[PDB]
Amino acid sequence: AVFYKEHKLRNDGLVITTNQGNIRLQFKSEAAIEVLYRADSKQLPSFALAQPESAIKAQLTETENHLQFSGGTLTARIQKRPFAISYYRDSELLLAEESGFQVKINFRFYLSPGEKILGGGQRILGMDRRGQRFPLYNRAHYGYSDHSGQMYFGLPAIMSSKQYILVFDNSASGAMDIGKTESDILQLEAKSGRSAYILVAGNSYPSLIENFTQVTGRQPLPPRWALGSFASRFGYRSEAETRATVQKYKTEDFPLDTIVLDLYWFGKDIKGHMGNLDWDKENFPTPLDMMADFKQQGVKTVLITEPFVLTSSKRWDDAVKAKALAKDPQGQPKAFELYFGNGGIIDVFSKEGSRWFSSIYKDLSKQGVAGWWGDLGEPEMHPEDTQHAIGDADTVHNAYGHRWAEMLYQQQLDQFPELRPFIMMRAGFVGSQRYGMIPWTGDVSRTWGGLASQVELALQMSLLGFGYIHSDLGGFADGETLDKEMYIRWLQYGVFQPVYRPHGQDHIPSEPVFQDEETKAILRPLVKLRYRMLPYIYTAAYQNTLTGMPLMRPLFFSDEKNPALIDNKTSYFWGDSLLVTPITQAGVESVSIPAPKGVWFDFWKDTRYQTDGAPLTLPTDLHTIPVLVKAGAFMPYVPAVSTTEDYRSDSLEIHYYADASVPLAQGEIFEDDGKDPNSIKRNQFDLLTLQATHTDNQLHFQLARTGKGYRGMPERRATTLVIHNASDQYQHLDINGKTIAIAQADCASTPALACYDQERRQLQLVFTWGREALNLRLHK
Ligand SMILES: *[C@H]1[C@H](O)[C@@H](O)[C@H](O)[C@@H](CO)[C@@H]1NS(=O)(=O)O
Ligand SMILES: O=C([O-])C(=O)[O-]
Repeated sequence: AVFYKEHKLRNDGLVITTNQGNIRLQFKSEAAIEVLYRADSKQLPSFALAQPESAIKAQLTETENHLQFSGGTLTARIQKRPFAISYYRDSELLLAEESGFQVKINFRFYLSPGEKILGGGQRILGMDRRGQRFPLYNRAHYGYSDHSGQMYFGLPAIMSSKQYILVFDNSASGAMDIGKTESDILQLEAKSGRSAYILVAGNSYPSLIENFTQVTGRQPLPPRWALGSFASRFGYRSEAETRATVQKYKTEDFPLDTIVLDLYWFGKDIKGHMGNLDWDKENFPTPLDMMADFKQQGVKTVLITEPFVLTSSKRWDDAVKAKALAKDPQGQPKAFELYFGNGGIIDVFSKEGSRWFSSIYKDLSKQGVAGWWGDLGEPEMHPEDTQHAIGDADTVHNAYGHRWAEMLYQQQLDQFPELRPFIMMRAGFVGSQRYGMIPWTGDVSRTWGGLASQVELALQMSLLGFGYIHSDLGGFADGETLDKEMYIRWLQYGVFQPVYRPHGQDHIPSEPVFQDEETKAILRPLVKLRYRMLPYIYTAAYQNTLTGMPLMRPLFFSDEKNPALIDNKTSYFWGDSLLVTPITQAGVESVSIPAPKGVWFDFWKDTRYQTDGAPLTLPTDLHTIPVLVKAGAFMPYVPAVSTTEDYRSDSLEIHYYADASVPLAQGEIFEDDGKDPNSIKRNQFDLLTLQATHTDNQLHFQLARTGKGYRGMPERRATTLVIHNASDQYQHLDINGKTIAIAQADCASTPALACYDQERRQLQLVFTWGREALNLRLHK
């Protein structure tokens, strides 16, 4: 029983008083509002908000039974009696409180009939999580396959088919009930922590995500090397074995940017060494030489680190002395029994813990470490009586990984202000992307079911801020012998998802270079393709940094007025132009692809398909997975390199998928030095744009470059433009007004500047793309 009492304004912030206390409403933007209940009282701070203390001028109108607090896009309508806030985009009702807040923390809201609800982060439950209830408590799900209610990286957030996102801005042990218990109620609970939610609206799923990342944080562009090939296993046992793996990528002619060292780098056993955070010199005798030798070959070294310091580790006494570990209520170091032994947890919420841990990361980075892997940040074990500087384990649990990332990100920026941090972690919070967190889906089983779940997990995380969500390619957990077909399908899919990191327990090889001749003959040209496609992938990365647009986009983006598409977790967009359908079972001979209506091409075979809605049936082979290209796509390639350290776009090859159904099309290629964290902010980039105009008698391309450029940027790029499905009726090409005849023979066999291959329906134009605008005009 709750009712309006009064309200004031304070720094664009509405402070409402009910019978039961204060509520602070602040627009963080024109489409996003923070609703803090118990505003009078001391709470944990926001974790989700990039700018917690921000609030923008909103307009306030008081009526008889209601208030209205509007930002521009988003309207909070505050019914006085009974007390209930609802939320409008213009006058479209998004979300209405039921009971709203009840004081354990509780929030209740109505669900509309037929409303579909994505969210919760990593679960394997179906894309629409409506009808589900699950905890908000980051926890391991070792060896998961085709089902999970609770894994490494939950998010206290949802995305509705009404096109809002709701965030429960609370770090504590909790639960989400999505109209499970009560068909028409969504309920958020926590045992403790901040009593705050955040509503974000958009006109579309893309502008919703732009709105969400605006207020929760934009991922800084990762180093281009994060888009390369990783050598990883659990785990390289020695310097010799690590050097032998880098050598195996060289002798097997697979691309390699980064080798990842698991927990044997700091001790000879799985158990009893964690917290050493220093080289096991018996097995890694010359690590500085090792990292420098790798850097000469363009290969980066990434080291695993964990929150736990064992009482058996060389750093126990020092960590206790420095007060770096979390404490019991008595005030001693909290020790508890992990798989690895008895130990404590570094308190990343404390000054002493942050400085102690930071200092260790600084020393190892100085020795030559390029990037960082933080495993077990759930935290994996976190007894309820553990005491952090700001709260107990159950209150801070879901933000530990978040703050660990922040700590490590700040540290890397202060040591190397001219480099982009690489921070790979298993657990974080809403907004962790702003600290460059790159998550993976943990200890997935080596099963088809484990593979079949990855698109669902990736889209669920991508939709709520995590563009670089990926899987251990090939699978991680148990098995006794390689499932070759599964492995191949997993590393094919890998090419078309964010981070190319095969990884698994080392009783079965995870790295493609250790596979049989057939497997290498299939995967080698696909790992090269990943590198040739860097201009496509790096451009999707750039768009992610700009707008939060995830690299993997769900099928439902193709038609926002067809909510039935929301259920799809078998087909997704890799950037704007590729519809990928991974094969997730053995012996599949053909697939039915629910391609949006329009024209589509087989990425592998150039075959043209049109559909008015009917799905497309494509046969399958072991060599590839089904990928369709959207008519109007510009697919840019550079020559394959072994390492992104050698990346050049002096030679470009661009494939344009022509069809009269697409009279207007645009592409862009974002180029910078691949390393400068300030490139976008300072416009130290080369942004190539291509526009196609396709009419009955003409096909016109406009090429341009913006940005201030960057050191080593090519002035002039040798460009091969390959036009797929080109009309056989074009006779003349103008290039900036200069007329060139189109050859109709021997295109593959002459240094032709314009040649039509009649057999392939491909028109090839070869030219110089310099800094000035270029127009190419084909006419019948
Ligand atoms: C953490 C992580 O999920 C996995 O990739 C890693 O190889 C191991 C060992 O460091 C960790 N999982 S654990 O074996 O369950 O500890
Ligand atoms: O697309 C065209 O213009 C054609 O097919 O000739």
